[PDB]
Amino acid sequence: GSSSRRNAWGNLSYADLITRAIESSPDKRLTLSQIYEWMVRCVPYFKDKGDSNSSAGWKNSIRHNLSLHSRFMRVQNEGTGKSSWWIINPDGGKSGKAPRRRA
Repeated sequence: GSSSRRNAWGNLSYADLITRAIESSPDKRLTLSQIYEWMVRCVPYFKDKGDSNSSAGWKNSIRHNLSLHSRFMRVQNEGTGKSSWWIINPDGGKSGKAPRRRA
């Protein structure tokens, strides 16, 4: 039957795993590369996928999960680089591309 309770370590979904890494980060915004490593640090799933091609594999799927609802939001660099950071949307938090000060 359906799993009402799940192991919050191994039975995590892809979105959860991204979150796991992102929450274990400094500013909650990380590139997919740094999410990947931050994940491998604590994740059970991407340990295996860390060694295998499933890294540059399930990472492709992970981005689809970053398109779920509005559960995640994507942040760009303020200028110190031209790369994107990725976060789970808590409210806005990092204010990435969010016009707070319109004046």
